[PDB]
Amino acid sequence: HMSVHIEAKQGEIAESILLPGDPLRAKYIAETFLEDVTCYNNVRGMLGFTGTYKGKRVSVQGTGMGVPSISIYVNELIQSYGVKNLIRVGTCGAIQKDVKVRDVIIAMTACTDSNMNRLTFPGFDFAPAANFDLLKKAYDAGTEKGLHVRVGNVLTADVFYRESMDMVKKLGDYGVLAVEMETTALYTLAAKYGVNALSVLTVSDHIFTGEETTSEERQTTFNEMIEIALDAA
Amino acid sequence: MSVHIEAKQGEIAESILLPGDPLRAKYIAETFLEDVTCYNNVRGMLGFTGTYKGKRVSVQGTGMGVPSISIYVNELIQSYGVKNLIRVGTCGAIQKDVKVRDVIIAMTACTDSNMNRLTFPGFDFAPAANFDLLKKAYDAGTEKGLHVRVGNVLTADVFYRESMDMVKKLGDYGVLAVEMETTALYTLAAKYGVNALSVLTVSDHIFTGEETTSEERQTTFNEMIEIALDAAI
Amino acid sequence: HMSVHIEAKQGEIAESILLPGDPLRAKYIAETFLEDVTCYNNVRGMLGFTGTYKGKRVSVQGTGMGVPSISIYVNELIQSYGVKNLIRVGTCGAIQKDVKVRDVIIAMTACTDSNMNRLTFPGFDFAPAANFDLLKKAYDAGTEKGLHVRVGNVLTADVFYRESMDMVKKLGDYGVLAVEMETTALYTLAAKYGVNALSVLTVSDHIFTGEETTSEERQTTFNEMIEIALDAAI
Amino acid sequence: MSVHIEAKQGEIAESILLPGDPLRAKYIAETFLEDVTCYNNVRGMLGFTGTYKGKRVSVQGTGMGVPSISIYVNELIQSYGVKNLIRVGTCGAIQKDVKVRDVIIAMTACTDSNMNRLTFPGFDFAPAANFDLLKKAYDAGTEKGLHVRVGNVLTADVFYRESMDMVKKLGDYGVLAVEMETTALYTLAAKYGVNALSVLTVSDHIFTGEETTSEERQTTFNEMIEIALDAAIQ
Amino acid sequence: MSVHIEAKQGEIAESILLPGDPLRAKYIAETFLEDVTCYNNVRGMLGFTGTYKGKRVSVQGTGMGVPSISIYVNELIQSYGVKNLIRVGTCGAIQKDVKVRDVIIAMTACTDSNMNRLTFPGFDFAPAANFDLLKKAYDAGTEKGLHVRVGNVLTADVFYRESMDMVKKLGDYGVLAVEMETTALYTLAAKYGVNALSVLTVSDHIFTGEETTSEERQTTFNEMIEIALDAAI
Amino acid sequence: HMSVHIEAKQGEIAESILLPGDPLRAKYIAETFLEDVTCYNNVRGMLGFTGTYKGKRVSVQGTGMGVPSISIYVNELIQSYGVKNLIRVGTCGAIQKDVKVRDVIIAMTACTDSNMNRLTFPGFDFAPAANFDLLKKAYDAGTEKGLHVRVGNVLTADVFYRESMDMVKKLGDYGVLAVEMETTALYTLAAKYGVNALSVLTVSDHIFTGEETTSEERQTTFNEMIEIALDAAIQ
Ligand SMILES: [Cl-]
Ligand SMILES: [Cl-]
Ligand SMILES: [Cl-]
Ligand SMILES: [Cl-]
Ligand SMILES: [Cl-]
Ligand SMILES: [Cl-]
Repeated sequence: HMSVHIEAKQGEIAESILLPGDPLRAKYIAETFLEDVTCYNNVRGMLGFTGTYKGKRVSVQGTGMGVPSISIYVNELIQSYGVKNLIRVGTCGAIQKDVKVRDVIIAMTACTDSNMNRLTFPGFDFAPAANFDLLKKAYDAGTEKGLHVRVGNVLTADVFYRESMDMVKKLGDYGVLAVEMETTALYTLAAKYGVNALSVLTVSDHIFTGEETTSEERQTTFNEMIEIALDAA
Repeated sequence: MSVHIEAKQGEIAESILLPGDPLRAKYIAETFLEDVTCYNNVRGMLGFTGTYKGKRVSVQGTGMGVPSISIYVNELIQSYGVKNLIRVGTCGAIQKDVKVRDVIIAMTACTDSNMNRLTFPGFDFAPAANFDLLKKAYDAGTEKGLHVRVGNVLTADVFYRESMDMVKKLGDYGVLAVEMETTALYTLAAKYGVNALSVLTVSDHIFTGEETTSEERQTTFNEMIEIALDAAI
Repeated sequence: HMSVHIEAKQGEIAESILLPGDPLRAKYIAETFLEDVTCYNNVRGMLGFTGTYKGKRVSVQGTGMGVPSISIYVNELIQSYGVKNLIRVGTCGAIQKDVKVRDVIIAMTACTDSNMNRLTFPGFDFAPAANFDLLKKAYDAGTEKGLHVRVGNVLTADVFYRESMDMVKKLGDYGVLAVEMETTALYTLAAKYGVNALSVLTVSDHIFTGEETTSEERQTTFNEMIEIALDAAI
Repeated sequence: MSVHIEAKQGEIAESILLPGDPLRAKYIAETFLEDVTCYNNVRGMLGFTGTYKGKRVSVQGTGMGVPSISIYVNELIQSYGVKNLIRVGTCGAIQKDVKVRDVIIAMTACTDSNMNRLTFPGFDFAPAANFDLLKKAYDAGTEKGLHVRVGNVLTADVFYRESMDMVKKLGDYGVLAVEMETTALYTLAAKYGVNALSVLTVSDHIFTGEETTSEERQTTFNEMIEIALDAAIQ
Repeated sequence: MSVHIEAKQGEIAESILLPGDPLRAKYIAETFLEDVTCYNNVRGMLGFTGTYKGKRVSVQGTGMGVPSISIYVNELIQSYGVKNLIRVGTCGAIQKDVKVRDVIIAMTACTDSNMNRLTFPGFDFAPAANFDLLKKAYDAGTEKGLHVRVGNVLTADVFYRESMDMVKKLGDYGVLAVEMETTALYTLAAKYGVNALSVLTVSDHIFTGEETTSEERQTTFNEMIEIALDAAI
Repeated sequence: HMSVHIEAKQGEIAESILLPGDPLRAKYIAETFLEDVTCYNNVRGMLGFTGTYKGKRVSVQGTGMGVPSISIYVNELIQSYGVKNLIRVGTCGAIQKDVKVRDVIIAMTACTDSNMNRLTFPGFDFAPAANFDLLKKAYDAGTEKGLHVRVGNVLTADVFYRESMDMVKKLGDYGVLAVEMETTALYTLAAKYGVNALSVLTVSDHIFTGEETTSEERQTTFNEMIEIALDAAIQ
């Protein structure tokens, strides 16, 4: 048995997994951080690797952009591959006026403009929570490394190119720290299946102040975040 | 003074415990607090200020449901300079592994209330606990040996619900317990830039039918007040 | 048998009851209007009393503030105590341009920003109606007394402190008379259980003109509202 | 001249009956009115003006459903100065004990329609009948031995509905009958500060299957027409 | 006999045109048909059957709005065995390049009606024209020289709209024109497995204010009915 | 100027473009049907190529899965690279009782699960339409090649693994043909920017009967589908 979008053999994927978004970031992580690495998937070029880190097996799996894409992969990892701990390491755009580029956000929960949870719970606002043990580990370890760590809510957006920004500014005004595109799907599915999830994101740019950052510029932060995510897993 | 509180300026402390029942606000003030004053008896919604471990702290009845607690939180924050707000009380467990006497620290809340859908049309607002407060309570509770569960809760907008299917499904998706206030607190605290948390003792399990008398859970309850006082001070 | 939020013995609560939000107003009503009074409930300080008015037993019960709070008490009064006629008394903020302080509003229906009926009838607007017999009795007693009584819709608001007043202004522009926080709960649950409800409200202030009244300034209008609610109820 | 009515200014009276079917408007004009002119034949949606006890009064056919009656009502009020509007119609009973030939005077309307959700996003809008017209009709209806009931109705967009589950549940919450116009009528009258009422005979029972013939309903219809005409002219 | 149509079985043709106005149905039958019979006078909602190019065909007034047309379409399908239903009439243009006298052939419709949300809670239902009918009508129209535009329309529930900002926004998103019926026709035809289409003449432009009298656009209207008739048979 | 997710120079991408979800499928199309081919992108490994087909420049670009992924690429293609005709080629699951595997669905419109359009038009059901000239072209070309072409509505889903299938079942009862995950985004944005879109889809499986198909079993049908989409895009 393999899932429809992942060609991995049963057992090839570790119980712990990083979800760095771009498949080429998964490759970067595997080559740079992991020993004895296997590439267990190339379907749709969505690279997935298993290797060893401090004597433990651990996986890194590219997902695409957005709730529907990540929901497909997460569903498959949990359901078909028995994956227990899932840490998204990614970027976000700040939407709160004093959040700064290079800040690292640990998502306690996620707001959304997605209908995904509306269908599951008609008439309810479902607010999916992070796994607290993962979150507290990440917080502690990020603080030890001198990362500009914030713990709070984010917005999981369906639309990267949004014509009206009024309501995301408003979410800004109620303390929502940043916007990204996957976290609600990851946290909601982890909760559904009784497994552990966390999103750890770096602010790559500010949506209102215009402040922006280069990927070279985010490299030192990103590398500390991958090590944090790995240790936590 | 505000429309629902007759306190003068300076009669209410910066940090405050927010039970629903005003007779529990009295119990807590008389039990835990020294040099207590009663600054409010409008609507019988008793509120007190005293000292805990030498430090000034208040306790205010909120009444039941989102709309009632919202009035008091708005007025405490806007008129009285309150900065730290901790809801304390009980809840009904709905997740399969949650037990009577467990203490729930809400990371977020789900709701069937329309208060946030009106504010952010088309969005699911996931209101978030203050993390600093939350880590303080968690750490205080764990040091004590309480079975502290950090996760989401359902803020119900109805107590006598016609069907339990949706609350059962929410519990299937990991939602720990049900209560009727925390999304209001978390949302307003976020809106005003102040710090909020909800710490709740499980009095019964809604699906297993495990129940507990308030006498039966008194020392757990006392320890919840303890950790909540520690976190606020 | 006692409900969860009411410690009354079976038979201690009359079939007709007034439902003020404030349990200290419940107490004032009982001591001011009623003979041979008993306080049947102290749980949560949510005072409830039974007394006699014009030779009839009638009750008075604090409900707290908002839909979720009144819905608990109303459910328990009907289900556990066989209460049959339920009259919400209290104040309201005028939003229609011709409504005045001291006017008494009798709610034919209520609009709301509460989710309560949206779970129950998804895709529908449910318009909860007052019991017409009660409504008529109170209107007739009000007009005989000389009160400026107005029959129309009200807003049952879920939020006292509203960031924007644009929508409540628009509702007032569409003839919605006043804003308060309870009556849709009462009307819907009364309808659900086949019992009779009415809200009769004194205007305390006008939200858009700024006209305000103190509780002392309107005590006489309020006391007369209570009399007509008691007359309608018994 | 409005877009759907060809009447010249002054040819339509202040007060108007809305019998639905244009052939009922013609029936009402010919049987009850004197000195009648037909002011409109556009879309065959016949409108007449005549005198009743010395006072001018109109009778205007409207179409089926919220969107059609909204057209006619808007143009009636805005273009022609109509201040009093009375729907004289029929309905289907959805409540277990409501009977055919019962006459329902609607205090409010529930709805299927989206019309009010666009206007008041996030709100349930509950439109109120004019109370003075309503009590007038109730009193006159009861004096004529009509089987009068005062309550809420369901304004439906869909005459032929897949699932009756929810309209059964509305009956269980005391909703009496289903029709297709009054939420529009009551909402627009409120918006423009004018007076409206719906008075409806049960022609069928949606669940028991009981039905009536136009002839079986006639003596009742004729009493309702007289009641509506008097209220119109007073 | 259905409840709103008094016709005998066999008196209504399998192919039918559906103007809103019954007097426009009268005009169509008198202007275009031989051997015409008026088969319905209930509510004065006139319906006719006559012969066009050797073929029996009907014309039936539907009145105005989703709820009216739905009554008529249900009955024609379920009681009278009708197979092809083509709505004819006028529309108000809202897209910037659409002109008066253009003919709109609706591929789909948007709507502010709740009819379909109620049936498919959580979903936007997009009703489809029957492609066969649509292609026939398009070829007939382009053969004739008419400026036929194929795309979407707004099936509006209100004629007198408080604000035009949303219909303006729909025009900006390419929605061609506004009318009040096609969602009902397309959804019901599709539900019962029959064939439907709307072909409409632009009477005016909502935003440019270009307008046309019924007399001024008569020739275009007449050619529109010709192509509808040809498509139907 | 490059867009944020595409590393192409201005003018490297043709005005007509095919949009498979899978980048390795874009590669297959380019290598198999195109001459003089250049790979202009692999940021995120979301491969894009430009080549020539019947003497005309045409491009092929992976979009990824779901409304939010395809919306990103389509926005950037139109706004950053001036693309004008856009055809999604893909597979779908049949949800209507008479639709069969290997049918090719040409989507007139899309129903949806997504809140994308409800946000933009509160209180409205927005129904986005294919470009009709593209649609008519594809239909004629596909029927000539003997494809099992159907013209109708589809469902654009946010969820691949749905817990309950009852609404999609009901949607099928109302004539919706199949389920996929992208076309409401493609049609909506295309119409917003005044450009031309179509989705042409091969049924790979049937949601309710369970009939399934191998990618080998789909290949002759998919190959023809690619050609009619190229034909329709360049004409
Ligand atoms: Cl204990
Ligand atoms: Cl509601
Ligand atoms: Cl007074
Ligand atoms: Cl009509
Ligand atoms: Cl993807
Ligand atoms: Cl073949």
